[PDB]
Amino acid sequence: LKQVEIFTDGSCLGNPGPGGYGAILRYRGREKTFSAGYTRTTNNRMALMAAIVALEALKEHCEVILSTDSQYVRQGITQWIHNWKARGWKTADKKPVKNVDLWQRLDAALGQHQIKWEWVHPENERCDELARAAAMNPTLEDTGYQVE
Repeated sequence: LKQVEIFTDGSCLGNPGPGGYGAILRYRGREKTFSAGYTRTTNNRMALMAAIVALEALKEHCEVILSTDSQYVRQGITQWIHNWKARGWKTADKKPVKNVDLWQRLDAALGQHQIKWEWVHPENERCDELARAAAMNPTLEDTGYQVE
């Protein structure tokens, strides 16, 4: 299957506050760029978005090496995402899980490809800049964010 590399990064001026994401999809040379800024969001939601958008842009089952420094994403993937699904997406108290709208989208995207996560670079530097640039020029509302 096609081999591709994805780089991502989220950024937020507050918690919550204006934020943005930056992601890069690379296929043997070619490179696709993604970024958007939201008026009020969190670094966590932006970190997920960056991964979600790049992955959903894929049009076939791919072998993906996904790089992200978000420890929030790292946890969900290596720990929470498993339990959540085995409970109809609910916390330990049968209560809804935060950012379920994004975690579900990320979970769906993961089921589409064979993902190898790199929890760690010149490539990620651009994403950081795209994300910061988006956070400084928000153009959309992050409806999925539940205030406070």
